[PDB]
Amino acid sequence: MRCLALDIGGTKIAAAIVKNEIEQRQQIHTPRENVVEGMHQALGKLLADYEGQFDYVAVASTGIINNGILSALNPKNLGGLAEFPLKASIAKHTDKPIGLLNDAQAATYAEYQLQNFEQVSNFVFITVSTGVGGGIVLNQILQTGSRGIAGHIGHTLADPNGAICGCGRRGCVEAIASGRAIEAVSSQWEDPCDPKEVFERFRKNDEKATALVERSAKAIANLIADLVISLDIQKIAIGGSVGLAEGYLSLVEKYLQDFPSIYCCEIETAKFGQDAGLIGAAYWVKDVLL
Amino acid sequence: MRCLALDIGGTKIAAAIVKNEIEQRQQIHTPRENVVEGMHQALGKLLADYEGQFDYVAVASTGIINNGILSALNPKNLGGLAEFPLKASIAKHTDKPIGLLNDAQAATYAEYQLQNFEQVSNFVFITVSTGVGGGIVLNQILQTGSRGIAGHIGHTLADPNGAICGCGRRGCVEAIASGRAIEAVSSQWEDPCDPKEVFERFRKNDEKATALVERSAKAIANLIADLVISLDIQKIAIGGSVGLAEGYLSLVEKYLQDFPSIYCCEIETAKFGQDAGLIGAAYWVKDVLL
Ligand SMILES: Nc1ncnc2c1ncn2[C@@H]1O[C@H](COP(=O)(O)OP(=O)(O)O)[C@@H](O)[C@H]1O
Ligand SMILES: Nc1ncnc2c1ncn2[C@@H]1O[C@H](COP(=O)(O)OP(=O)(O)O)[C@@H](O)[C@H]1O
Ligand SMILES: CC(=O)N[C@H]1[C@@H](O)[C@H](O)[C@@H](COP(=O)(O)O)O[C@@H]1O
Ligand SMILES: CC(=O)N[C@H]1[C@@H](O)[C@H](O)[C@@H](COP(=O)(O)O)O[C@@H]1O
Ligand SMILES: [Zn+2]
Ligand SMILES: [Zn+2]
Repeated sequence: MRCLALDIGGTKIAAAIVKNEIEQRQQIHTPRENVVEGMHQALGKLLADYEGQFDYVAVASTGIINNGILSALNPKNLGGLAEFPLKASIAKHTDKPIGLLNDAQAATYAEYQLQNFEQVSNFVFITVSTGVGGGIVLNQILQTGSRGIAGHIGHTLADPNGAICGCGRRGCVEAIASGRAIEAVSSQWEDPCDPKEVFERFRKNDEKATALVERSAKAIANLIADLVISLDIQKIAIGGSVGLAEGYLSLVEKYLQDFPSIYCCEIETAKFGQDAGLIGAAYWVKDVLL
Repeated sequence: MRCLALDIGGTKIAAAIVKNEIEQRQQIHTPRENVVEGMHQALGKLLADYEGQFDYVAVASTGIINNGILSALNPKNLGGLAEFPLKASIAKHTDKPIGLLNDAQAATYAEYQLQNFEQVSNFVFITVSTGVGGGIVLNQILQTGSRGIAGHIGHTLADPNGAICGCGRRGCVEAIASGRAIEAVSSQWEDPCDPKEVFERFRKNDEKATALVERSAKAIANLIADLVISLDIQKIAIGGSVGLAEGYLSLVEKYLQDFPSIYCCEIETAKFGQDAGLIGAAYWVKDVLL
């Protein structure tokens, strides 16, 4: 009835109790150097700050999540960490059941619970956050796949002539549209800035920042097209701090109406924010303990 | 128990009885001019050549198939035909039940019946034929989607700087890897030839034909990668006359091993050939009459 939720990410490693709402939120510095020891200690402190306060642990986590292990498809999103015994480290601190699930899959399970269930049977949530991640609901069932890969739509093809992605594959969507991909360009400018800063020189109509935010949305627009015509998607919410940025969804919708109408789809802002992973894992774990 | 199967395509409009094997095959000229009248008359003749010989009709057909209508996503694959009352025209000639299904979805349902069902739960068949088509089995269930679009993987993104596709979208996989896409290049040569001819100047190591068959496989290789990492696919058979061409699958497998191993997948030749659509529709219709 009472859940300890963790949203492990590249930037955000959240934690919260989910009674039926979020409460007692925390938000640690997801470590970017000495990360193997750093994540053991963070999982230790957070597990201590809540002992006896929960009946199960629900972990939404960046990376492929499979038999308790976190395999980082893109190690650049984890300070270099290729792998991590996620469930084990957590079990060193509590006896309660522990469910684990990719972070984007957890959000898509959250956002899907706000949808008219027989108007919308195929659904996709797209986070444009640190990287680019997704989860795929088909016939109301969240897809995870036999290895927990299903949903890793940020490493589908964006441009066969584009940047090498941190995963080793050329031209991924993540390598072109992600917060990381934006920052790789905006740091090397004569007038450097971080992603949030790119979004405001964008609104002031700086050529450079607009060309860069457009490159990202046009790629996300193409991702949605691929999704619509491959799986017959009926609605797409997009989350993440770049996705939820102001004026971005409009730029996606704009680039999406260059496509034959058949590729179009209803797109909405994620209605759960930085708390979609927590809430998703909390409900998704609970519903596969029944 | 006795089925009249039709495989409607861009080049091939087949027909056959499926008792439990194919028999009495036919193979008409899929008309490329005056096609609306042409397809009514072909559906008339074939329905007459078999009256009383079947208990139901099963139609595998190129195009989105939805409430009896064939909507051509790419009208160039149908001699211009944007739409066709497929089921209606067939009902003008028999009282028996009539099931309809996209052609690539029908093949993927065939080929999937030859698979170890709990070694392989996510499966994809890719036809590299006139165009590029697919069907997606997830958790042993063939995906069609609420509008029969699911599987139209030939109109996912291949190159955002490539040819406009006959569907209206820039850079589709079909526009780069299909038999049509090959022929559009090999006709305009100083020494023109058809696709089959491209595959033999290829084997004799003609620069031009190799550059062209490589462009197609490298794109199919990228499609498989997208499929593996999006949906956690476990095996992929590829059919169609370009797919089944000799030395092509090897070129796909070759370009696929440039990818991080996580993107790799077991790939096999389709083991049903020009009869996968017929057999697929025949079994798939029968199993959704129970
Ligand atoms: N308010 C914001 N506006 C635009 N970009 C942001 C904003 N906040 C964070 N970002 C960028 O988004 C990325 C982090 O996304 P976020 O969802 O917060 O992290 P996580 O991947 O852990 O879920 C970073 O690249 C960051 O620069
Ligand atoms: N033996 C072959 N070898 C190479 N290419 C072929 C061969 N036969 C047909 N093609 C080409 O494949 C395309 C037709 O594929 P096919 O599966 O026969 O038709 P359909 O789309 O109706 O199922 C055409 O472009 C044709 O040029
Ligand atoms: C470590 C890793 O390879 N993660 C991949 C996904 O599994 C993840 O869901 C996505 C978004 O995660 P986020 O950006 O941290 O929110 O980023 C990456 O593509
Ligand atoms: C008319 C039309 O838009 N058809 C599309 C698909 O539905 C079809 O399955 C695929 C392969 O069909 P084939 O090449 O005729 O075998 O080609 C096209 O992309
Ligand atoms: Zn990648
Ligand atoms: Zn197309």
